[PDB]
Amino acid sequence: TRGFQSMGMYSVMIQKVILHDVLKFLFVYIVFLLGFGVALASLIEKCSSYGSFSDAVLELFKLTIGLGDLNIQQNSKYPILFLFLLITYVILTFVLLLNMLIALMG
Amino acid sequence: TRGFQSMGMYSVMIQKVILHDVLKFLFVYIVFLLGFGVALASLIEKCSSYGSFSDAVLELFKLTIGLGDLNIQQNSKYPILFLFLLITYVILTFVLLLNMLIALMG
Repeated sequence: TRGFQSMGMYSVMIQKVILHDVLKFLFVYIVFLLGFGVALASLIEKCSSYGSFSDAVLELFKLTIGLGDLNIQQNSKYPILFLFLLITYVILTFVLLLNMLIALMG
Repeated sequence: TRGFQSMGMYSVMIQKVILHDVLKFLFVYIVFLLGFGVALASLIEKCSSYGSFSDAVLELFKLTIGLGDLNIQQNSKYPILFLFLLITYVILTFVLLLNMLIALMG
């Protein structure tokens, strides 16, 4: 699609946005993902849903893209603290960081 | 990340947006959240889902971030009024207020 005129300007924007904004945003966002993934997988009392570190980050990525669930009834010792960490993560990335990325991409 | 050049301008934007826009938006949005939380938890006839004030605001925050459900079949006395309040809340915050915040953050 570099042959036409109204398509090369759409095929170079992928390269510009990937090399400038999305990589920088992921280099920031991986820190929040790892921190809240360990912080949620630590306090789960063993037998549920937030099993290990290779599952809590999947649940958090679904929560960031807008899938999944946000159920309070988990097998934790402090469900108020668990809900507070989940609300802090959703406020930090679903509202602040992703829309700041959208403004920078604009 | 203040050491580099293309990262300090990404680490100061979090401070600017948090101190200018997100705090102001939450100071407005908490009023709508409290008002519709009491207005929905008041008219639920006791035995469901909209149990108390500490659960209706959880359901409304899930409805604002785009999770949850919007089922009409609730244990209310006026389901038309309940659905009208829910549609008014979704129109007020999911379409108007959050996208106005996005424009101001841009």
